[PDB]
Amino acid sequence: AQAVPYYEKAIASGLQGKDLAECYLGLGSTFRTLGEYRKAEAVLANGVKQFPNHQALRVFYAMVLYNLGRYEQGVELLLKIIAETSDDETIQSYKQAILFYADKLDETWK
Amino acid sequence: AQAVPYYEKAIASGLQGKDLAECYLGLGSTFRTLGEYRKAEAVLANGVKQFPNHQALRVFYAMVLYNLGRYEQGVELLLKIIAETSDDETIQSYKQAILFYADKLDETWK
Repeated sequence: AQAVPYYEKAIASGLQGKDLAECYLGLGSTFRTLGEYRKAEAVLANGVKQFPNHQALRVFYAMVLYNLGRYEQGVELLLKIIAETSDDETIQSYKQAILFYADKLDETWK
Repeated sequence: AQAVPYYEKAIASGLQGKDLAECYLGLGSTFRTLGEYRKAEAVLANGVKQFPNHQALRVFYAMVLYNLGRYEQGVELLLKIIAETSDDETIQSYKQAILFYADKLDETWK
């Protein structure tokens, strides 16, 4: 994508709720798919910071975290997203378990 | 958990839909939390094989995949679960993107 300038300019301009959120996500993804994982991380962190309730941005941040090799943090985040937003009866039955294990994946009982 | 025998015996006995699914998940988690990731993987693979529509089991398989260091496969699976089951408007707007990037996370454009 030659889309970085598009999204840059778009952001460098009055922009709000959906509108701006989507340009951060857009830019982030473009950077990530360009292989510019650090640049992607900066942009997407900024989006999550500004639109903490925008789940798609968290999903994309997770994808970056993967590419950067921050596996634990990425899996944590995807599990938290699943727990907080899943339709599925079975997942909601285990919601508390999922949320609990999410920041403790490396832990084990004796 | 001293729960392995509980779940073993339970499974080694007539058992169906919810009933059995939950014992596989149960056993798997117990094994995983015990640090017996290979044992956890076997059990949970079996559950996903038998109850392919049971999303919780896929989440737990993902957690194991993480512990085994099969990060790509685990993140793929969590992204597929999010894409297939999320309430959130924003995530459903990007559903196709998420599903697309899920088995291609290491790829980049030139």
